[PDB]
Order: sequence, then structure tokens, then C-alpha cells
Amino acid sequence: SVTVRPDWVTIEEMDFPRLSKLTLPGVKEGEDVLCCGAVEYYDKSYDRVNVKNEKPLQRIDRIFHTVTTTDDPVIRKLSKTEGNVYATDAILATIMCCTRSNYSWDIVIEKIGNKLFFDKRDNTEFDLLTVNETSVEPPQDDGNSLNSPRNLALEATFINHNFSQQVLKSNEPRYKFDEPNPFIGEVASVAYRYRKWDLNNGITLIARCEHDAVMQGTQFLTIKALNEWDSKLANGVEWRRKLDTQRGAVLANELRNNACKLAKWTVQALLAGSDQLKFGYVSRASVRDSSKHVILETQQYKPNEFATQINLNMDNAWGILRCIIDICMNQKDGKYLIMKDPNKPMIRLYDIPDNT
Repeated sequence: SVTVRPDWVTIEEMDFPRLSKLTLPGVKEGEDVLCCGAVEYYDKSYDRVNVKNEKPLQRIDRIFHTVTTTDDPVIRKLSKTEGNVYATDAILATIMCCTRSNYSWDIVIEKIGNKLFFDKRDNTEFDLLTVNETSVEPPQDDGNSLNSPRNLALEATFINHNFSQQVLKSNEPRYKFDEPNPFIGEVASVAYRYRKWDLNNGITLIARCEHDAVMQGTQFLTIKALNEWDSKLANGVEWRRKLDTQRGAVLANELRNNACKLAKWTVQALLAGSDQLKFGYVSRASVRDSSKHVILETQQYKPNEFATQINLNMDNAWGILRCIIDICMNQKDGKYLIMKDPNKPMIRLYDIPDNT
């Protein structure tokens, strides 16, 4: 995801066997420090979509933000009086689920005094979803193919942006938090909870979490879209043939072949305190066209129950994060980089030039 240079210094190597044994039990729910933005209500007619009653995926005319930690004006303001470690839900999810990751990724860490800022680099593949990343044989096609890893990633990301907004009541008033969105109908429906965690050892985490919508049971939702590109080429189970009759097998296949993507979504919901994880199932209209899609159905899971299904253990998630925090706190001020080795089960912490 980024080219290592000769002037980079390896601070520490963290292999997945070691990281999998970490545990930090007893971490409570995050405490809201500030809430802002406003979400639209979920459209429950989408719960009645099924394979025999498919719904075309619409193109939604909205801008989809991904603002990193140090560019967030709420985080900058809150940091004057709150916490000593700062990040976003998506950045934390990447770290917390690193032992499930296969494809390379990176996160920038800046230490300033006794404070840590975890950032992501914009317009990279950090903000793109992966497709069949954890299959025995991940997608192998080359550049131009619509089934290459990168084109599959662009497709799934586009699907997810459109789906999250389509299933909402767009011409109705929103559920408003106390403060306005710090970044701006022209924008994706989203509401933010800036939340605080006591991680012990003098560590207090402040991080931006989010909900995609609200729903009348008021329940807050994390909304994501699972996607099917070509089930035969993926060696999967065909959703149009199996969703109604073997729903458990369809999901089990998603758990194993998209393991990191689904775990990070679940962490996002757990951190924000979403009451429901809502999963759309979106498939191509035809297998050689990545421009047209249909919603085959929606499913709903309590995040804590889904975490159990996927063996997501938040004691380990927090343990991994505090391990990396503790190492960074022992370093001098400056810019650092953590990145997953493309070919090995490990992440490395580098000292990188502050101009990089």
C-alpha cells in the first residue's frame, strides 16, 4: 500500500500469533462526549424485498465523506480538554481486526507531546472495500478485467455508498443530534458520536463513531451492503438460487470469504453503539456488467450477537490497540507508520521522515 524506503526505521514487528493472544478485558461502552449531524429514517419497505421481489439499486446523488482524524475540527477542539489518543471508527476497526486482514494497508501515527493521532491517507485504497479478500484463492484477474481486485473494490464501495442511502426516507425530516455535521442533502446521511474510552495505563481514547440511519423499533443503524459479483467465478453459493432456501449457507460463505470486511463493519457498529447491523445483499444484474445491480434482500443483526457469530472478541480488539499505543507512547515525537506486510501475517511500526 506504500513503498518502504531506506531511511525508514523499523520500531517493532508484530506478528499475528502474538497479537491474537492480547486481551484487555473490562472495557465499557464508549461515553458520548459530543454528538452531531442528523440521520434519515430507515425505509422498512426494504425489509420486504426478496429474491422473487428484487429491487434495482439506485444511483444516489450524494457526496460521501471520509475525513481523517487530524482533519476533523471536532477532534481538534475536543483534544484541548479530552483524551490523549485520537482516531476514527474506521481507523480503529482496521487496527482491531488486523489479524483478519490479508491485503496490505497503512495507518499514519503522529505523536505530539503525550498525545497520539491515528490517521489514514485520503484517496488511497484505505477507503475502499475489499472483495473475497479472505478466500482460499482471492480474485486473480489483471487490470482491465471487471473482476480484478481493484475493480471489484471500486464496485463494492460504489454499491455500499448507494445502498446505505437508497434504503432511507430521503424526503422526510431527520433525527437531529445536538450539534450540526462538522463537515458541511448533498452529503451522505450520517450522524457522529465522538466517544471516550478509558483503556487503563493512563490511556484515554477519543474517537469519531457514526450511525447511517435511525429506525423506529428510536434505534440507530449501521448499514452496509454485501455484494455478489460472479458466484460461479467466486466458487460461492448463488444468491438467487440459495438466499431463500439456504440463507445460513449464504451467510457462512460471506463470513469466510469476506472475513476482515465484515469484522470491521461489526467493530464500527459496536464502537458507535448501533442497535442494529443492517446488511443488504446486492448482486449484479448480469455477471459481466458491474454498472447495474439489484437488491436481493436485507438482513438485520444485533452487533453483539453478530460479533459472537464471527468470533469477534473485543477484549482482543482493545488489547491489540493498547499494545500499539503503548509502543508509540515510548517513542519520541514525530510521524510513524503502521502497515500490514502483503505476504506475511504481521504488521510493522516504522519511523518515517516527517516530510513523507
